[PDB]
Amino acid sequence: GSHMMEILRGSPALSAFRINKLLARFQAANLQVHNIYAEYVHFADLNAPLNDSEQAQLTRLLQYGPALSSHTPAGKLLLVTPRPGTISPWSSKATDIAHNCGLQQVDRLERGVAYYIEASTLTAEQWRQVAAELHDRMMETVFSSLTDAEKLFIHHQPAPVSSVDLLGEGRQALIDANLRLGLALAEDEIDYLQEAFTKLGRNPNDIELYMFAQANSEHCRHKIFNADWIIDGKPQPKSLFKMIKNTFETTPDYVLSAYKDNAAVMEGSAVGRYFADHNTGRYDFHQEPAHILMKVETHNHPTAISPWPGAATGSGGEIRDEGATGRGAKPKAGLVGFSVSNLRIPGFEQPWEEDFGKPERIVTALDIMTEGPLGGAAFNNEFGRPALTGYFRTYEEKVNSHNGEELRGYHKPIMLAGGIGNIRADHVQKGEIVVGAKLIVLGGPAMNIGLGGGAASSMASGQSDAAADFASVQRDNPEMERRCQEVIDRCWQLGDANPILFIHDVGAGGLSNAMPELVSDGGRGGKFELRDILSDEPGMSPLEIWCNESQERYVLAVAADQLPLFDELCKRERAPYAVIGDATEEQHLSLHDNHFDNQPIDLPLDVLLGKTPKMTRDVQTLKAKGDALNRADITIADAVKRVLHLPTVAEKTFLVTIGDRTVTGMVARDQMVGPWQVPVADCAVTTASLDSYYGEAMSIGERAPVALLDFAASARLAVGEALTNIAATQIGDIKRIKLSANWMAAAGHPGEDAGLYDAVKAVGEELCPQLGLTIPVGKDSMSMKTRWQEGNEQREMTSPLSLVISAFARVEDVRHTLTPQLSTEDNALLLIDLGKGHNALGATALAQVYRQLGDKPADVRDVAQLKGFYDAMQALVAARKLLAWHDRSDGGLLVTLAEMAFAGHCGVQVDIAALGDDHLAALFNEELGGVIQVRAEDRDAVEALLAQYGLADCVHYLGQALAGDRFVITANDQTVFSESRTTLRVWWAETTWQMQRLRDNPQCADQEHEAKANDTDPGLNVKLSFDINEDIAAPYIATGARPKVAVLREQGVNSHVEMAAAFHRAGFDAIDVHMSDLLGGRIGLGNFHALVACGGFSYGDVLGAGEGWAKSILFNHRVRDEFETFFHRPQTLALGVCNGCQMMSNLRELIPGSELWPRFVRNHSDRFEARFSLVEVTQSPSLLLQGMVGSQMPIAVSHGEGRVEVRDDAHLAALESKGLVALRYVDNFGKVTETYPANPNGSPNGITAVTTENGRVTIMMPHPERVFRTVANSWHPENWGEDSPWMRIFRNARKQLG
Ligand SMILES: Nc1ncnc2c1ncn2[C@@H]1O[C@H](COP(=O)(O)OP(=O)(O)O)[C@@H](O)[C@H]1O
Ligand SMILES: NC(=O)CC[C@H](N)C(=O)O
Ligand SMILES: [Mg+2]
Ligand SMILES: [Mg+2]
Ligand SMILES: [Mg+2]
Repeated sequence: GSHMMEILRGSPALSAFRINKLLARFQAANLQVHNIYAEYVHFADLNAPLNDSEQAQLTRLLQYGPALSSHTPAGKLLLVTPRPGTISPWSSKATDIAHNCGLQQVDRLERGVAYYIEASTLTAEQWRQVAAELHDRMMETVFSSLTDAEKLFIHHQPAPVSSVDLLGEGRQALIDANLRLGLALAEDEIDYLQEAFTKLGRNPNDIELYMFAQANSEHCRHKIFNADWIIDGKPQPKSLFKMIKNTFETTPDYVLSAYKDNAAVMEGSAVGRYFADHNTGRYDFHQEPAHILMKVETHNHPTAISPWPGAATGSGGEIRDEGATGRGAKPKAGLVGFSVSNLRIPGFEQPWEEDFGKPERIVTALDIMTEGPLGGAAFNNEFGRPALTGYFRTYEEKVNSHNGEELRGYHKPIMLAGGIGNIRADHVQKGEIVVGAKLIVLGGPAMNIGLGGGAASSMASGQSDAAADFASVQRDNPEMERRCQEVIDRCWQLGDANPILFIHDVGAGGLSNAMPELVSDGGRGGKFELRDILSDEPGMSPLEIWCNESQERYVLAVAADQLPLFDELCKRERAPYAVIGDATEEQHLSLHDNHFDNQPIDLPLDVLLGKTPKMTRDVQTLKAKGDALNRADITIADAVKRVLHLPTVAEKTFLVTIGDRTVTGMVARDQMVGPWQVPVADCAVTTASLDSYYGEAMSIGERAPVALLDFAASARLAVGEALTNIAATQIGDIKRIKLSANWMAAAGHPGEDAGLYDAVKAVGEELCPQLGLTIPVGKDSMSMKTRWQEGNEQREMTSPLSLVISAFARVEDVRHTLTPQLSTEDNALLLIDLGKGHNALGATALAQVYRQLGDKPADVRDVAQLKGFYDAMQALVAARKLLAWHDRSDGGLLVTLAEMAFAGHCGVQVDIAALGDDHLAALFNEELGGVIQVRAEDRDAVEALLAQYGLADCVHYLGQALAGDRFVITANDQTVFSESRTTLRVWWAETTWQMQRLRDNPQCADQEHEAKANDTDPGLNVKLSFDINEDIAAPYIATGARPKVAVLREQGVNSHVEMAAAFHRAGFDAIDVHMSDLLGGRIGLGNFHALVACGGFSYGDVLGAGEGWAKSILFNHRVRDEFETFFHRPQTLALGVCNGCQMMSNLRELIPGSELWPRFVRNHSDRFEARFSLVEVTQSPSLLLQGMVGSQMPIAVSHGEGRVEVRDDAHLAALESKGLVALRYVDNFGKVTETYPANPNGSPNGITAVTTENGRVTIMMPHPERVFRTVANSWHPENWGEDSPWMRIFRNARKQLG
């Protein structure tokens, strides 16, 4: 009923560098702005009053963030808020916090930014340009009063169903509805619906038509992939889908599920799966097969409109598909892909770049590469999966391709998200759905988001309208999805008692696709009640309820008798759920509305799900002639410089360190390699469990520009490069490697349809069967083109046919993986040239950087040799004969060699006289293959091994890696190219420099860049004060007496399992203690002598990282007392890591000896930092760091709010003089530092761990529990065994308890 809104003023919102960025942009647009100041403002919509104690609680909940200096407001107020009718994810999370702090009076919290602008003239026109700079027009609105925020909370009554009057108007009623609702129905679909509803004798409701329209969109139905074809006048025998399935028919080996779920599954390894038992709450290893699931998809349309949520929800949706595999499974690691047009970075424009214009209503390529990666990472970080491999291509050029001179590019981008997960053997096959099964929606209360995303993603970009653009603006709440994943995990961890009978993602078409798909897959019908669906928008129509594409939702069926167990599981995780229907024997779909007393849907399923006829595509081959590369302005030296400046080639740190690479404690090989943490790893590798060296690998291959000359060569190169990227990982049989094939095309663009067919046939009927590669999963995105008016003229930007191949494989031993990090021991560099001397230059980075396409591209030259290459590499890996590997891809041999020299921080001396007279072609061709490094004494044996696989004539001794800074390429006695390695490495870094500079704190960006120019940097290096191998806990463990540790987690924590496992190894019984367990009386801290607060994103860090977790404790007097009691005991030990460190810092008042502790706030860079950082252990009372003082070693860092902040210099000095600092960032020279990224977060005096006066409580931002295994350390000394130095923390805890 009646509500009231409270306004609570917040903290200053913008740091000085962001304030200056705005002032410079106003200056640059001739807007005389003299000053700008911004404060956060909070809006609390209340359903009943707060007493003084409750109000002070709310005020305290709304104190967070860096303590920037406050100003009295002056000048003109512009308030930026979410647009009315939308609810921010901030609101969802901040409101949860208020509820878990016992403020049930809060209906909703929302936040805005109040800007105060002091300006000169400014016409009201100039005031609109000011407002335009301060907000995102796709998600936010600008208001002139704080009281205008009342508009965000308006109560709306439910809108009724609308019927479409077929009986009273005939077919015209359907034609009109088609246009009005944007159904995009073909004529034969209108005929089908006309007849269906004629036969039923009643008018269709809007909801029924909309549901049908989204289900029959290209995006949902895959008509092109199921079409018959005629090509150059000849009917073809197979659909594209069937050509793909041919690879499964040929190679079924190791596959457990293909084309039957939203993920493929393959065999894994029998290992210890580590999780907490349902009955005891104790973490234990369960020895069993951990099979491997895989999936890759895209989110291309929405990302062109709103890239952050487009990227974020692309990850989100893919992660739902993984979790919804079989009867429930567990996402493990991600991959990420982007293809965009030229960046045209201001002040850093490159010579191949020309501005060709774009639609007004899509964003730029730069804006996609700025906001998009941050959204994808935001999801992966908050959900808690590491992101370990990826690609990033730029391409935008006017080229003479298959359809003559045209603009080819990515104005509509590729935004790709994928991953692998683990699954139990008895959960791979979907279960049957019993009649009477309860049909549940797990996850977030819905809103009117993304409505018609199925149809909207089935058409070209540009030339839209405002309403369809708003409907392309997605919304992500990763913490909601983590809560759901926890429920799914509890389910599958019940084994034979998993109550999930069937589960599926909620994606395109929303419930309208997902619920009918679910009952249909079980051979049932369903009857549903509209008003049982959770809603955050009471105004929605039945059509909006049923069809919206709100995020973080799953559908599942459970037996009625398992509902009480399901409800327990949900409530413990705080995962919202609703029973919304029942499965029926009758194959009918009914949706009832208790509010309006009527029946929005009443359809037989065969009517609803029936199909118009199959498509037939009758198309013609076009083939580009292609022109020899004009080398007039090309020199080797200039080409080097340009190629290292192509983003596709250039260093990718901007995309890498924004995303967590260590969550789970199972990451063995991330993108960053070696002591200088250079992002060149060719594939990702994870361990299968926390107790095994078996694992999983991921790689990507893609080569779209090649499809501008040769469709089939492009698809063969994508598969070949996926293989050459994975090949130095210990796999064995090539049939263990499984592919996802993701096809992006502008279907209908001249030449592309035939090209697509040819390319699918090239890999599905030919190459993959001949190699023994299965493609058990895949997807397609068939409208990769953008049209707009540029002056008086029509313009179009069409993508090349763009196949992205992801490769997945069970790994036999993760320890044996090679990287590009050159050794300088005596060595030989050998090139494996799978190009057989073809040395093609067409559609290379070289061609692109001189604005050309060239003549003939690379291609798979010899299938047997490609297989022999793989098998030879597997032989060399297993026999431990390789020091290094790096494959050849974008940028050619030149770039492979350069990148190895960068990773090894060394030089090379190579001769290319054997690779042909054309040195430009030898160095810049992008033929398959790469460079191995071997010990000099092994050269002859390695060459004989290669020869056994038929490769002798492709193998060429190049030379050696050498200490120092010289990169030298000779041919006989001539120097072909010679340059400082450091100069080349800096050039190769300039793209990430400029991206980080424009996106992050430019001071940090500059510091990181400039460090790369100092060749004397020794890289990460270790000094140990103790014996890493000495298990000081062993005598305790040998008694069999295992003390408990409370492994504490809140909603949104994601780092608890590996924390449990670290303590386990040290001899503890690790107990899963959720904050709901404490609030419910199921666990009491009095039964524990040790507690650990784990990492993650509790409440999505809304209201300050760790703050909602801590304030939930403080505001419940019972739980508050419990924690105080624990910390005031004389012998108890507690550890807070990352989110747990932040939480415990906010609980100071309960912890003795903590009065000098700092706060932890937004990093100085203004960016999430996923780093492998060097720290030193400093002298303090900390009992957990005993024996380790003076040690220096690297550790996993993964945080956005890790900066120590003190009240004033007095506080810093007091802390330091008390001697409570326990860890500090050091640079690679070993000195305490504040320079970035050696110190990733800007903490004064490098501080990143503190302890209490008694030593019994220690808090730290880095993650020792992610790196307690040597194998999980991105770089480490070669002589280490199983345990890293960090294992000593947990062993210290065990010894301390006695
Ligand atoms: N979009 C991205 N997100 C995350 N990591 C990425 C991304 N693009 C590239 N990377 C990573 O950066 C490194 C270099 O990428 P790239 O040069 O494209 O690989 P390659 O040439 O071996 O195919 C790799 O470790 C790759 O996984
Ligand atoms: N991994 C973590 O615990 C991170 C803590 C918090 N979400 C941050 O980013 O600062
Ligand atoms: Mg590369
Ligand atoms: Mg590579
Ligand atoms: Mg690549």
